[PDB]
Amino acid sequence: TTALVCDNGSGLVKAGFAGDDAPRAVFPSIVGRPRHDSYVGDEAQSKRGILTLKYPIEHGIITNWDDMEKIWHHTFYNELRVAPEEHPTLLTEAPLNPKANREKMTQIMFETFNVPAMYVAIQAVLSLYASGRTTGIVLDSGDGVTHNVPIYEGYALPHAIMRLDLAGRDLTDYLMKILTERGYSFVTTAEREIVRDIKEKLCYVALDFENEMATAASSSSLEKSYELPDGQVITIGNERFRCPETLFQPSFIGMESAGIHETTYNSIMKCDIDIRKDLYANNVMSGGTTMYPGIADRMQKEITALAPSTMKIKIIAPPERKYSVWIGGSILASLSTFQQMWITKQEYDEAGPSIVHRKCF
Amino acid sequence: TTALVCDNGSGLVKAGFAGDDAPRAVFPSIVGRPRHQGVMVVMGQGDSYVGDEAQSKRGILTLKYPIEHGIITNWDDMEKIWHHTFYNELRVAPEEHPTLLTEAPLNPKANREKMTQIMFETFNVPAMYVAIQAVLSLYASGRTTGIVLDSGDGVTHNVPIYEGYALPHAIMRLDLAGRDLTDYLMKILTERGYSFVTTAEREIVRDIKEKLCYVALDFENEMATAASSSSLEKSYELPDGQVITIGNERFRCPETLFQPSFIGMESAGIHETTYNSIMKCDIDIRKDLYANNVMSGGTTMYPGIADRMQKEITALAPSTMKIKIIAPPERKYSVWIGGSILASLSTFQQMWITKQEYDEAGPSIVHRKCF
Ligand SMILES: Nc1ncnc2c1ncn2[C@@H]1O[C@H](COP(=O)(O)OP(=O)(O)OP(=O)(O)O)[C@@H](O)[C@H]1O
Ligand SMILES: Nc1ncnc2c1ncn2[C@@H]1O[C@H](COP(=O)(O)OP(=O)(O)OP(=O)(O)O)[C@@H](O)[C@H]1O
Ligand SMILES: C/C1=C/C(=O)O[C@@H]2C[C@@H](CC[C@H](C)/C=C\C=C\CC1)O[C@@](O)([C@@H]1CSC(=O)N1)C2
Ligand SMILES: C/C1=C/C(=O)O[C@@H]2C[C@@H](CC[C@H](C)/C=C\C=C\CC1)O[C@@](O)([C@@H]1CSC(=O)N1)C2
Ligand SMILES: [Ca+2]
Ligand SMILES: [Ca+2]
Ligand SMILES: [Ca+2]
Ligand SMILES: [Ca+2]
Ligand SMILES: [Cl-]
Ligand SMILES: [Cl-]
Ligand SMILES: [Cl-]
Repeated sequence: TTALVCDNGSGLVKAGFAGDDAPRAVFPSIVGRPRHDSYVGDEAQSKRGILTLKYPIEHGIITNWDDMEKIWHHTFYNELRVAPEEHPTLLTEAPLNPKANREKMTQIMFETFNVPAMYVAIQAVLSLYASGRTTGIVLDSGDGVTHNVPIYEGYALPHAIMRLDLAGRDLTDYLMKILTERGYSFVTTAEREIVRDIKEKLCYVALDFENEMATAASSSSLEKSYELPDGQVITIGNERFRCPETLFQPSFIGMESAGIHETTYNSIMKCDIDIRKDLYANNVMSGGTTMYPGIADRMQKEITALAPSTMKIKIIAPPERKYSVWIGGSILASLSTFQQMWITKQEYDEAGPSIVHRKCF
Repeated sequence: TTALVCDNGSGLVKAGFAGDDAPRAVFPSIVGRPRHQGVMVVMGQGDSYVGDEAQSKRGILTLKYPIEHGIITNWDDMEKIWHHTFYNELRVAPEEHPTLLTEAPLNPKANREKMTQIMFETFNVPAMYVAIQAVLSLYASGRTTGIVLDSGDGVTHNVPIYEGYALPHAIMRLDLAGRDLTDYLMKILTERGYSFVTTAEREIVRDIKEKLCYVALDFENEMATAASSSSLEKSYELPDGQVITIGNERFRCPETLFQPSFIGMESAGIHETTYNSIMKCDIDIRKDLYANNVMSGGTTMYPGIADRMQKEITALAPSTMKIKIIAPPERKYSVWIGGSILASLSTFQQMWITKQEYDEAGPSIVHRKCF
């Protein structure tokens, strides 16, 4: 009688029962095995010394099915302590998940997990119903990828979704490399995890990258100190923003592509002139990486400089945009009319994978 | 490239091209099969006739309707109809156009499947979609929430739709429609000393029905005026050349939509069922339902029937509530129009159930629509 909501992402797996204000279980989307029968989640973490951690979900898409099965096995039985052949499951996916991909996912749930019924929703679309809209422009910047999904009354326009392969994780590797030069150690997978913390605690986006990269020399009351688990301390400079900035200047990491602000545009324009007014009016921030302070107003500015002088622009960055996707998953699956949207195990048996394709949401 | 919108009804088939304000083709849903001939010899099988082709030689051929009360009971004859609809009426190649098919509220899934299976197998349509008549009659009136009244020739469904979705449990199906009303006006005419009984005579009473008949507000306030004055009718010149006049009978006929007692039935009246529906719904929305009532169907074409409802229900529902009766002038084809609109829209491209899909999934796929 109680459905499940499992938002598996390149970095974190967000699980929980529908109708709950937040994901109950939240663990790393990793899977370890003897460095040469297989550990997973927060457990695998504590055995890094003798393991070889692999993220199954790569850039939002599933690339290692054998390990995903284990993540889901662990997600049901260990993390949630529940019976899969007893609960309707809602799984999220990434914009443009290749048909084949999704077809597989559906099969595994039935064939190998016996889900009574299930459904697959688009991460992006969900964050939107979580913000409270059916039409808009979503920005999903997490660990794996960063997408911009434009949605007209519930339907995301595939012809205009932009995929920026830089995100949260990538930002850490950069935060690292800019701390080796300002004199400091850091370089192993284990250490990588501490950068991720500084990156999550200090770093912030700035309005004027230059009127802030100048204050660097002058004052100094713009930075702070970080007490690492080693007891040793560190002082951080311009890095506090020369890091998230990348999101806007994918040059510091080489990359190539346009900044998140630009693509957010380069997408809106790939849409039909009619909806545009609403798409600029409803810009939704979603995903962990969209947490750096100032990223809100920064975007705000940076794009109104692309947009027509005659057009309202509203950036929406909800406080819980960290678990945004999950929430909408929860909400949606608790909705009355969704009931008839699930895909029964029976319907599966007769029709097969494919059926999981036409949805509506 | 251009979608086909075919509305299959108990008595008439409305088929046309998307984007048109009216169905190009409208023929009767029947098939003629030269009397008896249920033995060997006289070989050749005599073949069958469909549509207008039929009638015009009916004398020596028995007619059967494939759609009974809105549901398809004879696939064989139906196929034929569809064939005729594409090649002989619309004059097109079913393999080149996507088709939108209408169904009756609560159409048996088995059917929908058979229906979808036949369209893809015996016709090779590039893609199709099945819509619920009522819903379309609603989309065409310009709403996504309200209660629709579909009184056609073989059925009078009463469907409550909210935001584009029909509410199953809250649907009333009244096995009483136009065809019935005809048989009746035909009975009370031999009560005023007359004839008419051959299937060919039925067709004229139907003409007499659609021409004079009307629905008076208060029944026993007009019936009186019947015995009093006489300025309540007129006369009609049939082929016979002769002439007939019908007092009382003009309204005493459609009054069955309200007083099913008149022919037995024993089912509450259309005005009643309409209530019993709004009731079975969720109290939170009954408000939005009473203001969005929609008349749709050939039988909803009587003059005055509009206001007879305005009255007949206000009397049954909470005084504290504005009621609205929306009876568009086209309700005669409304079902189609809605579908025509539908088929001709961007957001719909997704909705079509392409063959490629049917090819890998089968009938079972024509169930996930959400409109
Ligand atoms: N408060 C914060 N400030 C900045 N970055 C944060 C914060 N909290 C989490 N993050 C970052 O956002 C990234 C994570 O997001 P999310 O939880 O959005 O990823 P997923 O959903 O796990 O992955 P994907 O987005 O690739 O599908 C993390 O890798 C982390 O570096
Ligand atoms: N102007 C009119 N006045 C009265 N009755 C009419 C009028 N026009 C049509 N009808 C009656 O309504 C019936 C037709 O409706 P419709 O076109 O509603 O039927 P269908 O769609 O053919 O059948 P069904 O809806 O029962 O499945 C006709 O067969 C006729 O008896
Ligand atoms: C609180 C937390 C959050 C999180 O998002 O973890 C994800 C998952 C994690 C898996 C690998 C590590 C060793 C194992 C366990 C980590 C546990 C908890 C870490 O790899 C990330 O760290 C990467 C690396 S660098 C970055 O930017 N993302 C993001
Ligand atoms: C103008 C017209 C309208 C119509 O709706 O016809 C439909 C179809 C028709 C088919 C049978 C007849 C003999 C053959 C051809 C008729 C052609 C046109 C008839 O049988 C109905 O008449 C019956 C009889 S009485 C009634 O209520 N339905 C409804
Ligand atoms: Ca995510
Ligand atoms: Ca947890
Ligand atoms: Ca779409
Ligand atoms: Ca009809
Ligand atoms: Cl990596
Ligand atoms: Cl708001
Ligand atoms: Cl009959």
